[PDB]
Amino acid sequence: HMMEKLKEIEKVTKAIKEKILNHYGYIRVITHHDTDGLSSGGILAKMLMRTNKLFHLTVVEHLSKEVIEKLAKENEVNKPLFIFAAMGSGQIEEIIKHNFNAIILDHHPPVIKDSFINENIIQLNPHIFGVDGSREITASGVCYLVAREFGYYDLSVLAIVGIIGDMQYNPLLGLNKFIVNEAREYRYVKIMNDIVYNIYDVEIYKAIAYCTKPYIPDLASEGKAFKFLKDIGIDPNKKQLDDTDKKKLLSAIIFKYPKIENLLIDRYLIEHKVRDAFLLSEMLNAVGRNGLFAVGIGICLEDDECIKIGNQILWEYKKNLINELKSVKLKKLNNIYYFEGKKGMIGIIASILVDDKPVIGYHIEGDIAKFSARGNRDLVNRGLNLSVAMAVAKEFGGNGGGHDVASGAVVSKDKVQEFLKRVDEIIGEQL
Amino acid sequence: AHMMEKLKEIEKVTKAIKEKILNHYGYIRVITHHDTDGLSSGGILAKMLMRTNKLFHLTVVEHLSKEVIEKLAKENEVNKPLFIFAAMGSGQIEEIIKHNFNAIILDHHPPVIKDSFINENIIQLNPHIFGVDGSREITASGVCYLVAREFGYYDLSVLAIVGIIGDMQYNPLLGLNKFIVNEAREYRYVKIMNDIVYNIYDVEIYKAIAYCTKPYIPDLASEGKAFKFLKDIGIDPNKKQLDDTDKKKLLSAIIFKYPKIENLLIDRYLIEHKVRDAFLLSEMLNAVGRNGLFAVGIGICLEDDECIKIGNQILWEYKKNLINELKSVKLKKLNNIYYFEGKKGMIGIIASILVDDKPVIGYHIEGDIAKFSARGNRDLVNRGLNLSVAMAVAKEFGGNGGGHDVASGAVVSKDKVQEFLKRVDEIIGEQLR
Ligand SMILES: Nc1ncnc2c1ncn2-c1cc(O)c(COP(=O)(O)Oc2cc(-n3cnc4c(N)ncnc43)oc2CO)o1
Repeated sequence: HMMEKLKEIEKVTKAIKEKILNHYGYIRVITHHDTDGLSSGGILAKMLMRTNKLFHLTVVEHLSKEVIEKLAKENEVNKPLFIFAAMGSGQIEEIIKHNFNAIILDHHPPVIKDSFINENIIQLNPHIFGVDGSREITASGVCYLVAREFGYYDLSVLAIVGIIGDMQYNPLLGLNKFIVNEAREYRYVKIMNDIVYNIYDVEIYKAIAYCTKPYIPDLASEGKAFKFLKDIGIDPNKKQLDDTDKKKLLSAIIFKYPKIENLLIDRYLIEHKVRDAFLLSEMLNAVGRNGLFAVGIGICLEDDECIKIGNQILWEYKKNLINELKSVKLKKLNNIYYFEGKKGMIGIIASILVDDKPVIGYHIEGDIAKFSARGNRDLVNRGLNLSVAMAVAKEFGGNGGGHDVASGAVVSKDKVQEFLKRVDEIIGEQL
Repeated sequence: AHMMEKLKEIEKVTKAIKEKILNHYGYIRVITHHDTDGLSSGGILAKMLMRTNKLFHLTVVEHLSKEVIEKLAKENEVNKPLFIFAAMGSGQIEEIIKHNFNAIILDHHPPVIKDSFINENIIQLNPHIFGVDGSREITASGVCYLVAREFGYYDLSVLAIVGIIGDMQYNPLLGLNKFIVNEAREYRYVKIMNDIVYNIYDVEIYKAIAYCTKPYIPDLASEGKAFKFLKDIGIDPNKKQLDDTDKKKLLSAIIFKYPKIENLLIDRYLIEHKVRDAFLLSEMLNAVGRNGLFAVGIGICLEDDECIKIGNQILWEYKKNLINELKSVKLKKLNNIYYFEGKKGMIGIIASILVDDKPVIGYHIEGDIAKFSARGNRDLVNRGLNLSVAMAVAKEFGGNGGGHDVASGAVVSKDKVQEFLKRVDEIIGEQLR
């Protein structure tokens, strides 16, 4: 039962609370640029301000050796307390080595399965308590568990954004279910079953044209969606589908595309200026993929100009993604598919294209190839573990890891094919 | 026309600052003061930087000492950040040059070096360089806002207004301050309304009166006295806003207790912020900053609900405590002045509040020397009061003193208190006759 696990986690969250309250030097917050990472940053920014802590937040694309070494040089002068969100558990040995005063809030599989690592380091990792970081909690939800020690229940809305951004909303399980229920109880969220296209608050033909959940290639243009809606007697220019319009749209799509799934979703209407948590999730993703880290934090903190930028960037991103999806050249090996793509689109396209087999996208940035591998729950249940599969990057001079269902890696740009074959081989066995 | 031509000269520097920020991709260090204007400045810069996609590290310092600067310079070796100094830097510019900071100084204090462009790495935006009086016509929050408006962030004008109130430049409203307020009104971020001061607090009026220190009316400075006073004149003491009939009845009666009833009327500024009253937001930022709650104050500027809740709590504790301190003062009278011994922290705050008809001089004895804070008001100054001259006479007694006509300080040996004050009292007597 999760309530028992939560009593055990509360021992770590109470200790983190005290470590934060009793620290009076610099505080450094390190997060990732994904929806969940940016949401974590927002939760922590609010929590720290409310507890009278000034802080310096840095967003990194990946917690590499090199980044850890650069951060470590800040320990010489005046040693900050470091708070790592969505990272640090895999890199724990480098963090012990540099002797950071650190709090690690991470849902990726842990290397050292201890909560209290030395005198200097606390690790809150749900896997340590048998909670699945791929299905039952996100980094934002770990951050929220700390925040709720101060009674900051309002920050639950950012955890919900993280649950959505990390694809842990269907089914809603574990601590994620607890968080949502706590938000509902404190009236920070209302839940409402609805069609996906209603979240966008734009003309429906555009909602349809640019939707990637589900992605319907035949309808993935303004002209084709407009015509589609015209043909079944929906006004394509309206911004919300009513009961009747929904009935007609669902029956028409399911007829023509009987495999399609998830047209109806449980919308989360949150206490935030961006009221639809699904839209906020997409917004944060888009800004994060555009390198607009501080804007993403501003959106979490409900700044009007940051939200205006977020809307603008969101729609540019979604249009660019449809274009990318149309031109991507998917290649088959034995157990996987892969593709070269643009930085910022690799992971999302891989998630969109997964059907029967893992998909791995990559992009070249200098002399190195960066990979995003995606599976699904079905594949993991049959034994997929991309964390282990992508780890084989070490044999080719690089490194990789992440979750069973989603992992990354880097290798030398000229070892692409070698790596992918070695991963293809590993994944074959796993399954 | 004249104001627009002034802004054209300032735009040369604000445009360069804008380019310097946009083009910097390393760490950004923001350093500001802990008073209302410093916290409001921090808030402006925080929004401006996030919107332009810059992460930053904000620090609040009470005073930019040589020591603080040398500590900051040790961050400089590992990283080399862009430093943005608010409400400080102009006075310390030699040290900042010495250490070769990459820096932007946004400061309304009198400049040591009267140049906007210092070298290749330092920009100083200081109103005095353009002939604008930083003590009357713009605050640090205003200087930050002049940068912000180069990005079109007119909404941040509301925090500039807060800084104007906080640094006591609201009455009269002059120069760039006046321009900022008119710009905010034109873009509908502020509404202006003449009103009574008690209406800014949105609490029961008897409590607003009880804890008011602008002005302090000792005969009304408790819940019991305020409640009774309002009951007597037929005002519901529990209502939260006085209407026009209420204000006439209040002002009619209160003049017998406090004759200078013009001090009870203000132009209220209702701003586009969760804390809609700018006078209240200014008091809230003051109380949190006095309590060391600097990050909370930044949060209030960012409209965080829990920080605002903390702010309201801290405000009202601070106000109650301040009334208790005022009630404890043992005010002594000479011929032309009042004086008191108080506590190190609050002598100047208390002296300023107590001023009514005559200058008030407070002092505390630290070790062997007595440190004094002398305050007057505009009416006294109009009648010839000049406290810098009066307080300077401390040199005759082995100490030294000076400052402004309306606000000055002095130090003398703790054994020469009576002799110093007798002299001060006599000088003031002559200035006023
Ligand atoms: N050791 C590990 N390596 C990769 N990911 C890991 C990991 N441990 C945990 N995760 C992890 C968490 C998480 O949620 C996922 C799904 O992550 P991802 O799809 O975003 O993957 C990534 C990672 C990178 N990347 C960029 N710079 C890198 C560098 N310098 N070194 C190694 N990877 C680098 O690039 C991509 C695609 O551009 O992986």
